[PDB]
Amino acid sequence: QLSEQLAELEKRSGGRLGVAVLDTATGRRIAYRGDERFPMCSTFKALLAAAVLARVDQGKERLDRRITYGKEDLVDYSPVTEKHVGDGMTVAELCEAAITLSDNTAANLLLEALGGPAALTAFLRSIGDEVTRLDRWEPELNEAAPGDPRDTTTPAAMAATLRTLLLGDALSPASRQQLVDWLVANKTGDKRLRAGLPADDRVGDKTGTGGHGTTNDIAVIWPPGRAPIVVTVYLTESQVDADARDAVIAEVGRLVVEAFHHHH
Repeated sequence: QLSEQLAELEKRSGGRLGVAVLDTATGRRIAYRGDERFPMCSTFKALLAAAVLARVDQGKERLDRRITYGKEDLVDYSPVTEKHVGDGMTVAELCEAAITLSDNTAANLLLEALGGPAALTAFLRSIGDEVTRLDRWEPELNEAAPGDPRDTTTPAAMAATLRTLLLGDALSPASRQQLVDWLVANKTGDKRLRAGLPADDRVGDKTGTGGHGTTNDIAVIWPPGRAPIVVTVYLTESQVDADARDAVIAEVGRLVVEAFHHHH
């Protein structure tokens, strides 16, 4: 029934909607266009931070390492990094900025430290994701052109990847907890999935926004006394404006909650 509801929601959006819901109590999932490719936009930054933490786990990186950069490195929408050109930022501060405020320069600096989009893709292949790929840097990766496989995931692949990073064994337990803490502290998602969820739910999420009417949100949700649920939402080619697209994702959140509380 949830699929039916999502198809109706997709129709009124004028675009293409992809959703996966993964219940970690059972490992079972529900998906709508779960195996279709969608542009990630900034949702990749959750994966970037995971790859950085994997390097920390391996003794190849430190969260307190200082990264220095100049004004020449700044790209558009860099609300945190534009303030620290003089003093630089630590790897941890960059991860925090990339995840919780979607800072673009922070993501590029971390990509540089990691070894680039191919290194991120290689990390994803190493944990079992054969689908997700990063190809470009900020801000170009947000093009979101239909039919372009660059910088894409699928809702199901992303949900499984979040599950193994945040709840599985891909990262050390300390690194897993750190990644959770960053996502739970996200500041950019109040009008998206979070807007459709009960107040007593603990939520970590990462948003994305791009060209071709693209609005995304990926989340892990901890309902009270319950195993967490992973929800990925990708909306692209949508004809409605940015605020309306936010409301589409909020409605996915509401529909998912309804499905888990009334056996849909």
